[PDB]
Amino acid sequence: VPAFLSKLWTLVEETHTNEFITWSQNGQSFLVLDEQRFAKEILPKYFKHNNMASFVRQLNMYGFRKVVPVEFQHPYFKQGQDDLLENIKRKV
Amino acid sequence: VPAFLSKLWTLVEETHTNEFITWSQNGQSFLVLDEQRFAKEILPKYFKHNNMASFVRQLNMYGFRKVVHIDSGIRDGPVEFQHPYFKQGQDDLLENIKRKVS
Amino acid sequence: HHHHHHVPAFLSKLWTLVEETHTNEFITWSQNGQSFLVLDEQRFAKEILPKYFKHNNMASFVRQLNMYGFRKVVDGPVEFQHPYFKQGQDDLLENIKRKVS
DNA sequence: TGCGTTCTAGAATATTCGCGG
DNA sequence: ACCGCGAATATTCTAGAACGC
Ligand code: NA
Ligand code: NA
Ligand code: NA
Repeated sequence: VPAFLSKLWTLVEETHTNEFITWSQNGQSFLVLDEQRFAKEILPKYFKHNNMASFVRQLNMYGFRKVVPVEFQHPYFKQGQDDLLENIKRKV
Repeated sequence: VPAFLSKLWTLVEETHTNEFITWSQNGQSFLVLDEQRFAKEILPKYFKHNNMASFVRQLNMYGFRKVVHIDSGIRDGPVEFQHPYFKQGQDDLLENIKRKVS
Repeated sequence: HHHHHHVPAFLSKLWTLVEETHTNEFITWSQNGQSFLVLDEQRFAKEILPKYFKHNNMASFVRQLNMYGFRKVVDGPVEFQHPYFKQGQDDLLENIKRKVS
């Protein structure tokens, strides 16, 4: 599993980040509750940038889609099912 | 068991090196906690060099893989390596680790 | 503060690192201007690299050097050379090419 | 024939920028 | 500003290759 996916799983799963990024209620998507604080305070703790656009570029590269707080989903990104991450293949 | 693996086992297992190189908390991988001091103060006591890169090349020659460190963005952090046959309390598995041949 | 806008960031930053005097404690031209020296690989990687790049790994700095065609000149300084990386000849930087595998 | 050290390269992922809309 | 996406470069991790023993 590439670093982006395992870090993203950790971010969403960990409760100590839940003020800015968390599973949706049913566990099928994740929410960014405060984009600006997420990008300025959380992104540089796990990635080499503080740029929401570079996070979103990676979401696109891994096939995530925005859901109509911002919400993203991937069929193989589900609460309690980290074994499924191996199914997610980055775009070339 | 070639010298690299027995020396690596002793390095990880020994408590007195644990500031530099230690089992991870699950015992399925090992950590190098201070890469610079490990390379300059530990490596040349066990090997003919003081270069982390030459240690790392050997780790990969023996089939070890680097573990992603989750909380690494932006006092250097740990580096973690794992091998299915390098496990705390299971030194009987070391004989199964065969170096790649060039 | 690097400033060679016409070449990739790595070469512009490398030129500034070598040329600027306040970094000469870490990285500087060799005496004849034909190569550059990293004087203390440990201090350079920990104190200088993350001020200019998104990492503090000598190996990733060296990967870039080789990718742009630099060769190591074979404890102490490490020395790297490129025919087109030369003191007083910044017009040659744009002849340095990034290798493609 | 195999192991150790060094230097360089392959390939994948990661970050940024810019384009058209 | 967004949004999807191509492209250039950066960074990481592993491997190739030369050479000594
Ligand atoms: Na969370
Ligand atoms: Na130890
Ligand atoms: Na300098």
